[PDB]
Amino acid sequence: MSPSDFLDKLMGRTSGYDARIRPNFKGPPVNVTCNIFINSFGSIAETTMDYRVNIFLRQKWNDPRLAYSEYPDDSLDLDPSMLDSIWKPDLFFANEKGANFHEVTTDNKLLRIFKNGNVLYSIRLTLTLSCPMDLKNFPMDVQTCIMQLESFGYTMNDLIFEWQDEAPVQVAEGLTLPQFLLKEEKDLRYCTKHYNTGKFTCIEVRFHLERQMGYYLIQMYIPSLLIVILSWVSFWINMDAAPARVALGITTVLTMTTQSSGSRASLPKVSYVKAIDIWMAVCLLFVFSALLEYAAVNFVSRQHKVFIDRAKKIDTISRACFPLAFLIFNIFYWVIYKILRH
Amino acid sequence: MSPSDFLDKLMGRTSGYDARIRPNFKGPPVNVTCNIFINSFGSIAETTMDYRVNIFLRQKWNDPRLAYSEYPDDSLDLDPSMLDSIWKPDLFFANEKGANFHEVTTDNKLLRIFKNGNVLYSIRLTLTLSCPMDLKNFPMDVQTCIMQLESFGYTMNDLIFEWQDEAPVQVAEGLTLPQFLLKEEKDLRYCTKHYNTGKFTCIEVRFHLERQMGYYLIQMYIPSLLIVILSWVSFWINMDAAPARVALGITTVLTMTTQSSGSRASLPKVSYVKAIDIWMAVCLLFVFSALLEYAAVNFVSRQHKVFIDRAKKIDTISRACFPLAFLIFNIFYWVIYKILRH
Amino acid sequence: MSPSDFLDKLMGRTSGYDARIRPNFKGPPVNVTCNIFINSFGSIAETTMDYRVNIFLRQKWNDPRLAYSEYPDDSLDLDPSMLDSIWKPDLFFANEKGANFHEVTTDNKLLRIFKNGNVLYSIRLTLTLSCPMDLKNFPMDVQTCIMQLESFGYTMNDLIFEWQDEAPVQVAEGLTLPQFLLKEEKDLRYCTKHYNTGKFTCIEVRFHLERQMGYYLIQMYIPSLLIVILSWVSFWINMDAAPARVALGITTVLTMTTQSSGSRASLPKVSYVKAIDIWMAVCLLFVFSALLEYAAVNFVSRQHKVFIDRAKKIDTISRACFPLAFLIFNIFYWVIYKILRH
Amino acid sequence: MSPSDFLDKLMGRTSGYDARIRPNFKGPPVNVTCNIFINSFGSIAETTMDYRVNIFLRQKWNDPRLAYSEYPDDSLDLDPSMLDSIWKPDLFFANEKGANFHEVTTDNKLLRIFKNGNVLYSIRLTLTLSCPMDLKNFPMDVQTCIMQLESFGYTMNDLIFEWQDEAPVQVAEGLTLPQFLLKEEKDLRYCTKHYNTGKFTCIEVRFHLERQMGYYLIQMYIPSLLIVILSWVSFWINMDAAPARVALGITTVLTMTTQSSGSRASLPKVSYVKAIDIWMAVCLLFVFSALLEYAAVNFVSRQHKVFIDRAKKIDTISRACFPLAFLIFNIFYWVIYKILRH
Amino acid sequence: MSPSDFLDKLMGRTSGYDARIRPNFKGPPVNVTCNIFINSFGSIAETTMDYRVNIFLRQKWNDPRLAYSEYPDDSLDLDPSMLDSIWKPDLFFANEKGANFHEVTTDNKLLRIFKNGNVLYSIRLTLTLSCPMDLKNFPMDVQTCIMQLESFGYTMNDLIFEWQDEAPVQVAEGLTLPQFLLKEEKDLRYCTKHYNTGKFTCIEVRFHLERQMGYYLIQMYIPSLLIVILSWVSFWINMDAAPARVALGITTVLTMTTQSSGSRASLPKVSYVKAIDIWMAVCLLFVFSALLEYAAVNFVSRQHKVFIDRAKKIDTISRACFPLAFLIFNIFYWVIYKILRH
Ligand SMILES: *[C@@H]1O[C@H](CO)[C@@H](O[C@@H]2O[C@H](CO)[C@@H](O)[C@H](O)[C@H]2NC(C)=O)[C@H](O)[C@H]1NC(C)=O
Ligand SMILES: *[C@@H]1O[C@H](CO)[C@@H](O[C@@H]2O[C@H](CO)[C@@H](O)[C@H](O)[C@H]2NC(C)=O)[C@H](O)[C@H]1NC(C)=O
Ligand SMILES: *[C@@H]1O[C@H](CO)[C@@H](O[C@@H]2O[C@H](CO)[C@@H](O)[C@H](O)[C@H]2NC(C)=O)[C@H](O)[C@H]1NC(C)=O
Ligand SMILES: *[C@@H]1O[C@H](CO)[C@@H](O[C@@H]2O[C@H](CO)[C@@H](O)[C@H](O)[C@H]2NC(C)=O)[C@H](O)[C@H]1NC(C)=O
Ligand SMILES: *[C@@H]1O[C@H](CO)[C@@H](O[C@@H]2O[C@H](CO)[C@@H](O)[C@H](O)[C@H]2NC(C)=O)[C@H](O)[C@H]1NC(C)=O
Repeated sequence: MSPSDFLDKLMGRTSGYDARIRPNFKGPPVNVTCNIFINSFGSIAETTMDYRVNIFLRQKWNDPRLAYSEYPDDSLDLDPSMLDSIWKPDLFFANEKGANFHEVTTDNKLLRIFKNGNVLYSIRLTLTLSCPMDLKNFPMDVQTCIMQLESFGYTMNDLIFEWQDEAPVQVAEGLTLPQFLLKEEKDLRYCTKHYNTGKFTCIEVRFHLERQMGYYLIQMYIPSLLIVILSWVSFWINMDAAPARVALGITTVLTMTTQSSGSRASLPKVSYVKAIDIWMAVCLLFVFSALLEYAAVNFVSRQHKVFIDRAKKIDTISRACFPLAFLIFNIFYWVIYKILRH
Repeated sequence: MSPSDFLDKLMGRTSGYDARIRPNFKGPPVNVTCNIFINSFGSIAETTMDYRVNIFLRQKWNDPRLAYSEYPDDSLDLDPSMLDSIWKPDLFFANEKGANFHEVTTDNKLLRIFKNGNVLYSIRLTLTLSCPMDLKNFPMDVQTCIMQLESFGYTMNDLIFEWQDEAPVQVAEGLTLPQFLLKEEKDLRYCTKHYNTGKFTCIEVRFHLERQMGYYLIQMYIPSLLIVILSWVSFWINMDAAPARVALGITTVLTMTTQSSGSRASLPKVSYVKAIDIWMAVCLLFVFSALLEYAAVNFVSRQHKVFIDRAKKIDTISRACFPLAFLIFNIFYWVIYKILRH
Repeated sequence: MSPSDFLDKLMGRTSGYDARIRPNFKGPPVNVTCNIFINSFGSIAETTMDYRVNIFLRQKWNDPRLAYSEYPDDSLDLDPSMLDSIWKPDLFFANEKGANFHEVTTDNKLLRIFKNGNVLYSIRLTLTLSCPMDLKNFPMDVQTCIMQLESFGYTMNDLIFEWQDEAPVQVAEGLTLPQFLLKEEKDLRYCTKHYNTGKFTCIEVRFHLERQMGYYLIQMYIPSLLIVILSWVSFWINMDAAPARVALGITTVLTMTTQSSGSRASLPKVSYVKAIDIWMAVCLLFVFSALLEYAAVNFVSRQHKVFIDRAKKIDTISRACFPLAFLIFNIFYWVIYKILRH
Repeated sequence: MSPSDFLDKLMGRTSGYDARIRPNFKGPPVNVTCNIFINSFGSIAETTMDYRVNIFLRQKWNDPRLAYSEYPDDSLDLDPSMLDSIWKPDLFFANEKGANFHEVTTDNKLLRIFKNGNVLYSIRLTLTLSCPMDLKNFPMDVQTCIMQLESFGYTMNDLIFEWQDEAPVQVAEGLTLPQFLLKEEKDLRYCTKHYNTGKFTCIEVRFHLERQMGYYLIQMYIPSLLIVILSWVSFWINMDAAPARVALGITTVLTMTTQSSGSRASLPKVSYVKAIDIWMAVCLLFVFSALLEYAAVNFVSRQHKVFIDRAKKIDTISRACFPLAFLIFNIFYWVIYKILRH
Repeated sequence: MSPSDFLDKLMGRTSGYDARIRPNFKGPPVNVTCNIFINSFGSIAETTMDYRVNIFLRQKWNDPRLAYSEYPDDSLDLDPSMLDSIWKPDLFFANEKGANFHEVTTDNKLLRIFKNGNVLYSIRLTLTLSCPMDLKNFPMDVQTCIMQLESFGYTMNDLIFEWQDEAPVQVAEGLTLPQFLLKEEKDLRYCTKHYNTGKFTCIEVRFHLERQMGYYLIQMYIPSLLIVILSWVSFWINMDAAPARVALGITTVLTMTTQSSGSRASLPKVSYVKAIDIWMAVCLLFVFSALLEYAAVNFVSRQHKVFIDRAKKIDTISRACFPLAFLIFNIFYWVIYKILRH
């Protein structure tokens, strides 16, 4: 029979289908099974506390008013232009700050109706999602980015969100992030929002992202190491060259302070100490201790023979003491920041 | 009976309900009780003088034309698609610069009608709200962010906004800010706008936000302290090393000026002195006084035995005078900036 | 009688009211009296040559087709949803770069109809308005920001804009700007645009904004003063310390050039000299003259007893000559930049 | 007669006017004469290779189906709300990246119909237009910004764009640019786009903009001149002050490299040499040659009486050789960059 | 016959044409041949991992329901306003982050219907397309930017995308990029997306872009070369000038670290080594080795005649050893980074 007649004889003014009424209006709640395909992932900015994701959101639910038997097709596709005429769940994202559809040539939507009344509804979304980040252990950190799918208008007695049993979250093949490694396992949990209006259904998925240390080794750790070794260079210069030793120590301290200021250039104004802050503070303490050691040597050496050999002994002990103490600090630091993360 | 028939028999062309007419057209003003749930809070930029909030705004008002008795449900939910056909208050925000709804899969709207005609209307909004900030006491400050809910078109004789008696402002559990601590108590007050057009209803809520000092201690106060101690290092270097002492004092002064310039990098161009400005100015005065002290020593020492011991005495007094005077300044500063804030 | 029937019996298909026809189609031009309430003012960026304002624009005009006598209300309010069905003037802003309405919960619009046919139409607008800025006298400047209200489609023989006799421009109470002081008096004038299409009505209001000098004193003038005094420190250091004097002069000159470059960091690329440019150039000339004075002293002192006392005399005269000449420059500068602005 | 009846009796369902059909469907092509009024000009960013313009675009074309004789008005205005019902040319801009209309209180549109069927259609547009810039001769350059008006859907046999004979491009009085001077003469030419779909009409106007050199003299040329003179200061300092001469040369070279890096801070990553790049490279070569000259003097002077006078002779020749060679370079540079631009 | 009657007699309610049904509903899949004309190309940002393109997308497909024989025109154009009434493929871009149409005066759309039912549909799009970039070999790199055209709602059994046999991708004449050279050959391939919903058609085109090395030679390589030669200057300065040699080495090392930090200022936080990172690291190693060589000379020279000539021999060997080793590194570097790219 004519495919144009089936579209408005299954549903519409002739059949009496109402898009403002639930599939089971007075009875059990409608169960919507959701799954997501992550087309792209990235744009994780720590300053704005959010990340941008592109997903295909798939909702499956049973509508007994859309069941058909006379058509010989088991499952049939639709056009998106009639999606304003069917009932759809009022899903929304609790943590999103800005989102939009895609209309790039047509509406990026998919509708399938099965013979028993099963409805599959796939849509393409671009979400900017707020992520509360614990910026302690900041270079060696694992962040947890959440996604909450919630019903804005329907109480738990009317509508219930569930995750699909097989393949709840699937990721595009070859999807890589420039700054993180997205773990294979994704954690599903049942969030549930209680307000003064009622009890609303909610499903939460959280992703675990590990930051890579290559950029922070190249940018922050290795130049700070070179600044500390540059401070160690001062212990091999002779005693009586006051402008050389003082200028070296001053420039070392000022560059260390500039690097400590610039290490938090792309970070929010958090008020707890981080791993990179502790590293910068200890390196600044080391270069300041080197300059104070030279000040002690120069004060001792002008106290006039015993002063000369004592001030030479200070440099001799310092030459083997500063790299040894910094090596002990490096060993302890890298051990305790490679053990607490598990 | 049929749920499709009740929707257009309670209201519409058959009943005669008009969405352009108040619930009590010629009589007492309609009383709208409002409450808000803060889903997210943040993006407080001092430069653009605003902050971004995401809220659920709930309006409750009595519409006697929407009262029903024949339906056996005490309170019944709706679909958002019919919200263009009912009368809603013309609420707007007096201090917002930009705002939008959320349409992320459907309209993020909620409508409930009770048996007596009570209407509950919940909506999701993202507001960018201008906040006049008193940037005096700038690191140790408590800011007050206001939110005004006003009727644009209806005079006080037609429409009146009120706050809900229980739970006017409720905040999402676990909502934290990276730079502030939002106080538990929120202050409600009755703003009322008088124009040449008439007297319009208004309700104001103000939030108190305390800035945390951890970031400003790490970024501005501790490096300035290290620069001042670096200037104090000069008093232990010998007299005749003119390039060492002069280069140390010059680099100290230039770094202090650079830090004073950079402390206002993320601030609007206000024209009053702040706490961080006074701290930077006093630290700059201290390092300039250290360099002027060395200039005095070098001028005294070249005046040729009494000059040598007098110029050594200047350094000897300075070694115990500069940290003592800076300690007195620090004690007085931290006391007077921890007492005026209450 | 029924309020629903009056809305479509005063105007619409039954009455014959046409929204595409002027109130006096073949006769005198319609006179629209406009007034504005400035809700917020700010975001004045010199780089993008514009400023952002939020206004309530009120238009009053007489429509004899909307006159009523049978209704006992003298002046009656409307709903904004019918504003597409009445005739409204085609006002637009000639200098705006981007503007939008506000739809934050409903349309932020107001319509009132009086008994004689007077129509009051209030709307909420956010305007980004281009301001041609004369950046001469740049810190001590008074800027004039204009706002032109023009008819795009109606010639002067059809439509005429006028300012309201009482209260043309009123400003929100407590509205303050972080960088300017908006004067109480606002200047109204009759702009009139002549094109090849015709003569279009126009009304112009201009605002006078005075820049405050506190931020520019803290940021640019006082640090430059400290750099100049830092250059004066060189005249009290002894002659034979060549690295100290040369390093002080070099660092002073380089910091002065860096500050002169950074003083125009938030300004458009104008090609005339400003007050801050002249101040920076004279301070750079002073520090360069100090370094050239030391070069003269060092060249004179190595010419070998008369050379030694002549080179000491150069420093002795310089010690009282550089601050005196800079004081004369400061007195002349501040006088001539506090007299021409009136 | 009634003005409401003429609007739908001249055109519409009663007359049979179709807005999807050309004025001469099977015959000669419709000739559209276009002209533009530039309300504002600016926002020329070299990095994003575009500029923002605000124009009034006026199209005139003859529609014989809109001719009237019974109405006694020679030329009559319309309302913009009926512009969806008449036929309009499908003009578009070939080089625009983003554009929008203006709806600031109403649609910023104008329609006039003459007695013979002439249609004048004026609209307000804000265009972001891509400009291919030849950044050779970068401070002393004349840029050519083009604007192409093209028909997207109609072939040359259907629709032809032409420029108006009198006043094709007119500019607002008092329109000035902060960084350029727009020439009075504007060049019109007949672009014509050939694709695999067909031959489409096109009209091109190009504007000539001259960059002003005041900002680049203040920012880049004069500070580089001061750095070169600062390098020349080294030749008057004595021979044996190695830290003074070396520190002066090092700081001069580093500041010159920093200025050369910062001169391209607001420019795209072009891969040809510019005038400012050649100036920066020659100034860097001069300061590097000064430091290499001091290295030669210090190497010659330690070769031990003839060495001392030879190394003094090198400084003596250098004192008159470096400013003379730089003056020859400046004369040649400014001549060849003030002659090739014509 | 009348052109208005043919438009709604070929298709519409009279003919029975349905826009929600495929041209061959139960039969072979519809074959859509696509081609693109690149109007503009650019805005390639490595940080946001995307590039902006402006294209004309042309789709050709056979619709037997749109075939006509009575009209004497072989191929006839349409108006875009009826494109909502015909069936169009649901093309979308799999890698786009944001896209929009152009409505700059009308809809930038083109429709042509042939006699046999062939439909040509041309549209103008502005796409922001994500490009996974391999930032190894970063200055001497060839990037591959992909474009995937996919059907969102139609399975491979319903709709198939194909590339046009002649001219699949054509580029505007004179289109140049400021930072790349787009190769003449474009690679077409058959992507095909498999999801849990079904098998969707896909066509991929990839572009090869070569980065030009002129900007990176001017900005990063030549100044680093000058810093390395500036470090080589130290070997010609005398032994006993400790502040000169130490200050030169310190300033050289600090400028090298600043340049190494600034070379990744406009790059994403990748965690692998690049060519510019290796160049910066080797140059930093060279300047650090020069300073360590001076430290070795100064330590050897103060060990007291044999020490003096040994420390002079270290400088003598270093003077010919540092440029020779850097020349060997430069030769090896430029060879291995001009051979692996093929
Ligand atoms: C949605 O899912 C819930 C939970 O699986 C269903 O509720 C159950 O329904 C069965 C069938 O009658 C009952 O035997 C159980 O007692 C119900 N459990 C609860 C906790 O209510 C519900 O029926 C489903 N709704 C639909 C429309 O299928
Ligand atoms: C809205 O609230 C106001 C204030 O509570 C109500 O006004 C009062 O109404 C009662 C009931 O008749 C009167 O006895 C009082 O004198 C009124 N007070 C004032 C100040 O007007 C008003 O009736 C309420 N409106 C509705 C529709 O309930
Ligand atoms: C709009 O204002 C103008 C100017 O005030 C009015 O024009 C005058 O109208 C009076 C009344 O007939 C005449 O006596 C004057 O000669 C007119 N002056 C001019 C310069 O035209 C005009 O009538 C007003 N329009 C309306 C509709 O009130
Ligand atoms: C649009 O302009 C073209 C060119 O001026 C017109 O084409 C000419 O029309 C005249 C009038 O019949 C002929 O004598 C010429 O031979 C035509 N020249 C060409 C090159 O075609 C055209 O008629 C105009 N169209 C309209 C509707 O006025
Ligand atoms: C779309 O293209 C496919 C592949 O070219 C066509 O499929 C072929 O159709 C011919 C014609 O009957 C058959 O002989 C082949 O066996 C088909 N091959 C396959 C792999 O299916 C298809 O017919 C085309 N569709 C339309 C509407 O023209």
